[PDB]
Amino acid sequence: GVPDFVLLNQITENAFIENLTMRHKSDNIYTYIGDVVISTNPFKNLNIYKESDIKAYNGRYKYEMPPHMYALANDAYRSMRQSQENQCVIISGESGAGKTEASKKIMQFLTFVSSNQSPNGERISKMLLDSNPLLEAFGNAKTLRNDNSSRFGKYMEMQFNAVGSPIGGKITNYLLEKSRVVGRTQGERSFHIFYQMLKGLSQSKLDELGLTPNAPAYEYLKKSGCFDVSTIDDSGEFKIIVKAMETLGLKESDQNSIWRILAAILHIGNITFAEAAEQRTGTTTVKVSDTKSLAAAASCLKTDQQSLSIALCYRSISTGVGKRCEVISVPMDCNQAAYSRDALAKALYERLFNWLVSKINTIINCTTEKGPVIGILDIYGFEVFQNNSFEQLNINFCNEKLQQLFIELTLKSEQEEYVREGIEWKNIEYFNNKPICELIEKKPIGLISLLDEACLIAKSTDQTFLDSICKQFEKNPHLQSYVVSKDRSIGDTCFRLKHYAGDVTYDVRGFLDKNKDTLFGDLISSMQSSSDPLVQGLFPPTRPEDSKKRPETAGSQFRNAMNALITTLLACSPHYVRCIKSNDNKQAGVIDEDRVRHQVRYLGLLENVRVRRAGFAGRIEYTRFYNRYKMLCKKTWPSFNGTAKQATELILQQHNIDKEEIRMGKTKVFIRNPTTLFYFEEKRELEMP
Repeated sequence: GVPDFVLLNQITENAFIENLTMRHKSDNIYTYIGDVVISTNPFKNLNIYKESDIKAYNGRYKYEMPPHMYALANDAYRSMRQSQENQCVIISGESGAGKTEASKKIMQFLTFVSSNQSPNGERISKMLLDSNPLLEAFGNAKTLRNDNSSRFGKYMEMQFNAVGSPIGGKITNYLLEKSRVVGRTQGERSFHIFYQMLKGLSQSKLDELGLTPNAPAYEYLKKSGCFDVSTIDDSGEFKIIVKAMETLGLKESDQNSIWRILAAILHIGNITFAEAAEQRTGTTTVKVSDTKSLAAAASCLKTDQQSLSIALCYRSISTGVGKRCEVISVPMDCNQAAYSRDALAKALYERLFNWLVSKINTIINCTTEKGPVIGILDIYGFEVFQNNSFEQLNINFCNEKLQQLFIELTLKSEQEEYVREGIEWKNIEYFNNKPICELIEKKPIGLISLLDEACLIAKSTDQTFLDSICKQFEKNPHLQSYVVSKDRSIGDTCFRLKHYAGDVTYDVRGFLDKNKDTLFGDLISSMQSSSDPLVQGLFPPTRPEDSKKRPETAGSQFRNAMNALITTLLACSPHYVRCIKSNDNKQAGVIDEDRVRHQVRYLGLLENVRVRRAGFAGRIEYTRFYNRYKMLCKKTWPSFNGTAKQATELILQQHNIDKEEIRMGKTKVFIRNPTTLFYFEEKRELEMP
């Protein structure tokens, strides 16, 4: 027979893939690895999602029913039930590849288990389940790796009601990709809202916003050079977004309100410059002859057109116990001018979206009870191109922290729990804990510590900055380039950064202005002092979960954002969920060998199969091995003491077997070579006829 996976006729790497393929090819999605979930997203309806199935995975164990509930939860999720404490789940995988449908499993599992009666429960649950595709039409954009690419960090939180159902949850994001608005690769496309909005709204609505049916005319859409996409037809897709607008609770009144922000931005975006070499010598200034663009920019803000340009493009400070008189002038280069221009254009919309989703919950979130919180992680995925750059580093950097997370959990915090119980365990080949990859970019003498430092040294452009890396490193382990590693594939200006997976080379175009992020309190304060129910509203009640002190470069602000992600994950009891994509054609039956094999490769899962386990040939569990050879051993009956370490010893000591002949960890039994299985079968034969 040999069902499932842990009974393969030939326990090898090749057979593992062939089986896993046959599994997914036969509607067997969920798969286990020691005690970790591995699922996929069909992106459509399969006949395995009903009340019967959900009710089935509750009050049982893993070795009783097919893969879905993974006992690790039933144990851990119950381990804290002794302490009535809260949990948190983390999900990783390709961008927009159901991290939307992976959470669905958690929710569908959460309900019923948490619950029922209340007519105002299952009904409002519908609008909540439709909240996923809701937010995937506004903030999401397109990527060459995925179409439904979410463009905002999200750490959801699940609370509960007195009846059982949930009450609500909060949302938190970080950084937000904000270099796509001005720069991107050919073929790709910027945010959806800018294009889907055009091919839809009545021409009458466009003219009111001072718009013309022609992207090239603007700047926001000209910085790229592309306008029409071959695959997308926003003219028809627009009706799908509008159906989501009114259905939830975003009336045209609220819509126009939101558009008044973009209406301004589109009036501010037109502000382009014709390299003004005004200064006889000093530094080329920035002149705006076509003032109606800069005028319309302030018309929406209803601020002094003149003073605005004199108080932003020009920096000013005096000081003396009071708070200065702003007027003195500092015209600067185009790059810094464009930098300041964008710097505001991004953060202005970032705060809004995060405050918008909170107001979306105004007609959803409850405020009756306060209790435990089950968190769900969801962040941008590890994207892969045949040509990387800076914007990739930030995304790839998260994975370096994500791998550190697991090693901190499935290799450190968990191993310490083994010995805390006092059960047989010995440190089996522990591959580098890679804290070097963390120290290489945190404490003094580190990448971002050497990078962000260069971001401020404006006189250190890109070529000089490069030299501050090759010398600082290319000696420390786990980092190569052209010089040391004589490989022509690496340019003299580029370098070779080794992740925990493969190899990646980066360019340098725009590094500084894109990375600096430095946002002083000159572009921020302007809007705050404006007169509009939204302009100041986008800047919500001061200090939301982030106060301390305000005036300081954003270079450190973003550093705090990532630190707020790690510290809160260390001291807790996370849960692991990792998904794999079937194919890039959304086909139900087609398996791309190379692509799938690569995913299993660069994620280092089969290595855990040899580490998390221990590493050898034929493998079997303890839990699953138990309910199979029960009537073949002595003192291994329900009268067991409970102590595994003492139970396993009782299993072998009564049949006279040497200690070192076997190896016992926490889970999974380990007997080297097949012949030894015959040695066991025979040892039992010549002790009692």
